[PDB]
Amino acid sequence: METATAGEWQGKGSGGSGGSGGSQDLYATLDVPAPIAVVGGKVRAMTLEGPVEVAVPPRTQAGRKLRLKGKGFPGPAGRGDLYLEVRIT
Repeated sequence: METATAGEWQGKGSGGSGGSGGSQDLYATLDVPAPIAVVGGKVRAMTLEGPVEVAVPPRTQAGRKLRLKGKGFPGPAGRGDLYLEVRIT
């Protein structure tokens, strides 16, 4: 895994795997303020046990989301995935 607690956005960082679908999944919100969105800083993502923190790309708009593998609910088959809708506030 990378040093970052998050994978990719949806192409940004690296086109790892463009495929939204799985199980044991979670729906959350990425709270990105308009300043951090423009400059491309970092923001927190709500997760199970603790928080994630992703590097926001410069000048991000809302309606995007993170796809995070192993950040959805813990299950007897391992863990699920976490899709969290980006808001620019």
